[PDB]
Amino acid sequence: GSTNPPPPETSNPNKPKRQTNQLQYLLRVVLKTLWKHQFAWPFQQPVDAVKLNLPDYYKIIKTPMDMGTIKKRLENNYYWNAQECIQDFNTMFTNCYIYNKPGDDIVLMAEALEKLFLQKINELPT
Ligand SMILES: Cc1nnc2n1-c1ccc(-c3ccc(N)nc3)cc1N(c1ccc(Cl)cc1)C[C@@H]2C
Repeated sequence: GSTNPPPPETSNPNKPKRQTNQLQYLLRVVLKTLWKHQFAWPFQQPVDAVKLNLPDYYKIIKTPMDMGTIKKRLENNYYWNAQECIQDFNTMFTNCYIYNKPGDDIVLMAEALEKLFLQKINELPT
C-alpha cells in the first residue's frame, strides 16, 4: 500500500521570528509572480501521489517541496534566512527534474518557472 507523507513542517512557534526585506520580497513579489504563472498549478500543493496513482513518487523524492508549503513557511515566519526559501524553491524544481526525464512536458514547465524565479531573485533587495 501507499500513503502520502505528511507535508513539510510550515509553522513552529519555538523558532525565532524576524521580518526582513528579502523575506518580504520573496512573499510579496516572487511567490506572487510564480503563483499566477501559466504553469504554476502542479506546484501549488504537495504532489498527491495516491490521487495520481503514483506509488513511486515518494520512493524517489525524499525531500518534498511545493509552493503551497513555501507560501506557508514565508507567511508563518518559519524561515530565518532568505537562502532557506531560495533553497526550497530549488528543491521543488530539482524534485521535478529527478522524478521525470529530460524534455518531459512537466520538466519544460518547471524549467520555465525556474527561469522566472531566477529573474525575480535577481532583484532581491539587499
Ligand atoms: C510537480 C510534478 N512533478 N512531477 C509531476 N508533477 C505533477 C504534480 C501534480 C500534478 C497534477 C495532476 C492532476 C491534477 N489534477 N493536479 C495536479 C501533475 C504533475 N505532473 C504533470 C505532468 C504533465 C503536465 Cl502537462 C503537468 C503535470 C507529472 C508528475 C506527477
